[PDB]
Amino acid sequence: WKKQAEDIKKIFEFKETLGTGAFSEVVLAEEKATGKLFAVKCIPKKALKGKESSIENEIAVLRKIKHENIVALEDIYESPNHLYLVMQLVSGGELFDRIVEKGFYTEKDASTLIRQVLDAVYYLHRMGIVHRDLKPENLLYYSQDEESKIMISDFGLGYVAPEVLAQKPYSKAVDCWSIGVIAYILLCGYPPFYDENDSKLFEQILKAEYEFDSPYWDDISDSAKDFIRNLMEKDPNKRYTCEQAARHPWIAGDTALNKNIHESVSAQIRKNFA
Ligand SMILES: CC(C)(C#N)c1cc(Nc2nc(N3CCC[C@H](N)C3)ncc2C(N)=O)cc(C(C)(C)C#N)c1
Repeated sequence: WKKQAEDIKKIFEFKETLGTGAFSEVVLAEEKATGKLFAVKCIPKKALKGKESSIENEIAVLRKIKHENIVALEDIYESPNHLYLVMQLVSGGELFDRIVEKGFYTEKDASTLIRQVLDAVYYLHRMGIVHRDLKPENLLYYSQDEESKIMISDFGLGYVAPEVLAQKPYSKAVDCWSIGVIAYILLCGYPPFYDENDSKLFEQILKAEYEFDSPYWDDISDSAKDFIRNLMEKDPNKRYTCEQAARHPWIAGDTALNKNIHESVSAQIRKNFA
């Protein structure tokens, strides 16, 4: 299943870095043989020492599975000192850019986005993967047009749950908290927790102290607010799972409103982010 290369440069031309992690880099790559573009995750094998077999066994499982809302793992190359995970290039645009660029945006649009993220994350959880880094930056559109699906663009083999901040044991439920935070930002354009003081911010997240403040939340449905409260729940035992959230009427039913909330959401995205 793993392709072997003496030098990955025999296969790919590397262009700009898309993301930099701890001993992982995602780079735009062109396959020299075809001209096709990919996002290639470059990993030094020395960084995997003691878990190489385990990580490869997991990649071997995921290479065979495509989820509509997750970057496909297209190929794996092994060089003498690196692994290269050849991923689908998700080229349709960034999440916040799209919302700002739209002239018209409703709760139904936000619900549609969250439904896709719930589907993707439910699947990762079934496979034993806790994403741990769900945030707008990891969500990209497949295509530039208005019907494009959203995709989780990257995953590991302010948005962090209170139990993680409390250095307590944590589970897949941390992802459900993060999805609630994303839903919050999608309906008002600003984060639910922020303070210039990190200590105050830490305490607000630990206590799950947030509000649906006026005027930004006045024309948002009770159903949306209930949906968010069930995910942004301090107690991971009480917190909705992805499965429970997918059954809530705001996702599965017809309670998401049809009001154009673009003006306020786009103004707040512009004002609250760089
Ligand atoms: C080259 C371009 C214009 C296209 N086509 C483009 C493609 C992507 N694509 C990906 N970006 C990432 N990362 C960046 C986001 C956070 C994540 N942790 C790592 N990882 C995987 C993919 C993928 N699967 O395509 C990203 C950007 C930029 C950098 C502008 C953004 N955002 C630009």
